[PDB]
Amino acid sequence: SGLVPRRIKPDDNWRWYYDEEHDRMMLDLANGMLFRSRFARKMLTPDAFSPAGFCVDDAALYFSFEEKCRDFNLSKEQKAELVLNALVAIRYLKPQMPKSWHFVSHGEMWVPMPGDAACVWLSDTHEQVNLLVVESGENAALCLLAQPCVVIAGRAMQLGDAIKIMNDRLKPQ
Repeated sequence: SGLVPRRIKPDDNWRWYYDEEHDRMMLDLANGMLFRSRFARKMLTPDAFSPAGFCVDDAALYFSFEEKCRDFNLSKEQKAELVLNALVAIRYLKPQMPKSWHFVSHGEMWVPMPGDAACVWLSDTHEQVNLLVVESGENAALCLLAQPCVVIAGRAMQLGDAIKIMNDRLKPQ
């Protein structure tokens, strides 16, 4: 969905809010720009529905992920959009169900860390898919799509969409 209208530096007037109309978690960038995340009400914890200030912790996350994504094959709007979706996922996303079936297994499990660039390959086409790890567990990592788009299991996904993936399916880029 992205940044509306086509800068971006966190300040104390940044504010998280859920938007009943677009049914999307959002961020007010306090300068006329608004961010519309990928995440609708059905995907958000109850913290999401009371507005909040972007805090130092949120700022640290923004700056860390922004450095992590600086070298991706993505426009600047796309990089900001992926990083901001990452902050929304970390902060407000309900825990997701681990996926694996549609992905090539590598036998052992690589353990990703937050910020890592990661890849899966689809079982049929062996098409490489680029991902941003946003949080990691002992067996699976919550990831966002770090490409403009991809089709998996016939469903379409866009840049910033969330998917949890078993670690044995994941490799570093």
